[PDB]
Amino acid sequence: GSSGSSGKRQKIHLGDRSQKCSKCGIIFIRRSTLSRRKTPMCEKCRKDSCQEAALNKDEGNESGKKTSGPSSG
Ligand SMILES: [Zn+2]
Repeated sequence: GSSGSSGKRQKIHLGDRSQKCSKCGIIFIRRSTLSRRKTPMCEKCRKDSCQEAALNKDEGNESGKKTSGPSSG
């Protein structure tokens, strides 16, 4: 550990995409998502979609978002 040449390796990009949530009001990065609600919700809130009615959670089903090409083999 020692002071060397001025910091060169810099990979800092702009930060606009960042959107302010409406439910909680946290700062997050809006990413590709299937338009469902007409409001800026952060990943955190999104999870609380309030859909899971039954106490159960998952009995052998891994919810996967649309991906390039179907799933076959
Ligand atoms: Zn939120």
